[PDB]
Amino acid sequence: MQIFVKTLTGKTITLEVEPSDTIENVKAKIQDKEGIPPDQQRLIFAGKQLEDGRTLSDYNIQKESTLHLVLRLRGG
Repeated sequence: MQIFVKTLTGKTITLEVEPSDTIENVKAKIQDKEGIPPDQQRLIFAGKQLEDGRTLSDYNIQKESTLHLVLRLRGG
């Protein structure tokens, strides 16, 4: 299925995912397409900060859902 990832600059990227994908898997796809490492990515959906180990289905992320990507430097 297809989901969208929107950045704070307005840029929108389309990803192919499945409900069993983890949030880390989604970050890995963003790394594939954009070169940004998962540990610099914060993903947000439904007003929740998405946890790397949980799945898209855990967050009720569906076809054509839009996630928000916020870049951040790691703690430390």
